[PDB]
Amino acid sequence: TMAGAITDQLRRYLHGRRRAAAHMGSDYDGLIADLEDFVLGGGKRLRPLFAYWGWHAVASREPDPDVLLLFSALELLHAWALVHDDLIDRSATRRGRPTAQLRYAALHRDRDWRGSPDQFGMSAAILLGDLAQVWADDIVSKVCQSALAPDAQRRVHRVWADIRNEVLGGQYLDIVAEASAAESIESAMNVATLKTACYTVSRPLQLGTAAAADRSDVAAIFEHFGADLGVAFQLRDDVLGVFGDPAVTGKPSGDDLKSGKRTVLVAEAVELADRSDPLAAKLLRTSIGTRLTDAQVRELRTVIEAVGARAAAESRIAALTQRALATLASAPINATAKAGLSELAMMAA
Amino acid sequence: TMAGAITDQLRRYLHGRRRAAAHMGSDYDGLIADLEDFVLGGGKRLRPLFAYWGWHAVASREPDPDVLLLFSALELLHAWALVHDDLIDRSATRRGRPTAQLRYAALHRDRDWRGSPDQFGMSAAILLGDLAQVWADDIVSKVCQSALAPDAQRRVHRVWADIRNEVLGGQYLDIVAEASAAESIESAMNVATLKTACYTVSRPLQLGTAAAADRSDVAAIFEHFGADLGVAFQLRDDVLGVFGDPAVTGKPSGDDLKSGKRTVLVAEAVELADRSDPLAAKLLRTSIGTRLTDAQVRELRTVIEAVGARAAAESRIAALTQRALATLASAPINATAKAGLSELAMMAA
Ligand SMILES: [Mg+2]
Repeated sequence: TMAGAITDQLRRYLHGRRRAAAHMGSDYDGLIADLEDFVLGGGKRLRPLFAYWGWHAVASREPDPDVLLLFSALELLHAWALVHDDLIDRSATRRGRPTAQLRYAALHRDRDWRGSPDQFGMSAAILLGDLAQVWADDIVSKVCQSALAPDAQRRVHRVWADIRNEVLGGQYLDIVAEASAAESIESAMNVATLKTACYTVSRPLQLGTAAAADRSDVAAIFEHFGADLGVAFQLRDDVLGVFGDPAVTGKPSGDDLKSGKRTVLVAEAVELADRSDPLAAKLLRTSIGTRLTDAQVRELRTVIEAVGARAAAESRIAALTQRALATLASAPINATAKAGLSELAMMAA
Repeated sequence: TMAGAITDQLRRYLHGRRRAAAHMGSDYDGLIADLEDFVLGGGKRLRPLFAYWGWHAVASREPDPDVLLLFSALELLHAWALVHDDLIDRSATRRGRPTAQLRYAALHRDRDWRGSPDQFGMSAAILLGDLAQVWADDIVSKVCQSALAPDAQRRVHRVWADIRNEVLGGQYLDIVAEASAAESIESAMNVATLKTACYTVSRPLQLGTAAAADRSDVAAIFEHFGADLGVAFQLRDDVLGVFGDPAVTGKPSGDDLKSGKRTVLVAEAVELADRSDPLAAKLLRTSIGTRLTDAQVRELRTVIEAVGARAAAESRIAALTQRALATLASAPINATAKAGLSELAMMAA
């Protein structure tokens, strides 16, 4: 499959960088090995696949192996995003396994090392995320020099600068929204647009289009396609974060309410409750982002259901997915890319 | 001066990126403004100046303004290193001014925001350092495509990949050495070579040489030059970190011992004490990295001086600086670069 060919390019790149850095000792080599296990650990490779279909949409032939490596840089970049995300969220586990700060703090305590184990774990986690960022970037620099004409080089860099600027802005806007208790739907839609629409769908699509051809028409359509599908992805995640199966999602029931996320679903519930039951709106406003018992959480989830927020989210997802498919159907791109992107928009739900 | 022209290129670059990111709101704009304030806050511009003399050594003409912007990328990269360093060290101030995590925790309290102000400060500081890194790299990508021939592009990327790989390895090796109580002079020499020799002198020099010409002979000589002068810089800092006047250094008296650093000075003191005062060696071994009173610190400083570690460090600094100037005198480079590098090696030492 295409995800495996993209992943194999990344495995060979990481293996080469690791070997070339072996003179720095076995401790740094162990950190690189940790990065290999996290990045290559397995997944759908959603963002590199969006880059492929963006290339397929405006290209005739298949990309060179080095261009597949360019698409894989989005996977290495995502490791940077997730590792620093786990520090910002103070998450203990990811996919059932301990986060980086916990793995290195436990290593500190197993070795009977001195100083604070938790300080070492956070410091090592910062550096682990930093390494993924500089190496994901080094891929783009290396592939641009070796496999791309200078015009494709300039188009690729401008997408690469935007996607890293937008995911950093999205991260900061999110912690500001949670700290300031931003209630509005517009605030949550802004974060979802930067974090999910731009970072996961639109900009990956434009990376493959930029590497293939000078098609500003298609890049603008993919931005409109990603703005609808990306928000649909976020709302699905928000619904699952409140009402989903914990054994499936990996997070407890009502986790978003537990953690105090400022989702569109939450913002929509406060707005609907303002019109239907002001006392339910006051319950939501004073409970979100606080330490909630299991009973308080079940009550908040039911109130979100009672005022129609979940039903409103489901129709949002249906409408956005339908328009995104309509934008895809009438796009001046190869029909084979229209099939794979409708496939991917469904395989990724 | 040359530092001002380099700084002006960075200020104009940062102003452009800030304006182009204005659509992301006033909160993210305040983070970028804080980045401008920190990077442009003032300094020697030591690392961009090393890059200039590396260019001057093998070039005929002066660099174009865009190449000065390439040299300024080292200053933006240094903000990434310092911001994340302040998090790794849990430092509260830097040169008398609060660190990033403290500035953003104060913003959180000023706004009466929700959650932990210190957790917000650490998260914002992580993102701030991440932003400096991606924008420092966006400079290198932008200048390479627009102002450099493809061969110079490839030489510049190789140095850019090495300097960020080596400062990350030096950071991890340092926290591992402190946590594992690495006593050897070799371990401290390895960290000082990566953190100071490579990162501050050698690689910046090679960045300017790479941007100017294909001179493998000069790049290898600057590596030998930086390996001596860079360690001499660190040994001077280590002596000042233990014996320096707080009015001159700006740091407390005996700060390195208070902070528990694994310096060559401390490593050499343990080795010298093993020969002359074995019980003083045990006092050093069991006190470095612990909570020390002001009397314990004064006691350790006197022991370090008594066993001759301070005098050994002074002769190391003298020998390394003398050999570095001898390597500079016999280098196949322009004599004007030989003068500026001897002057630059003096203004810093
Ligand atoms: Mg680049």
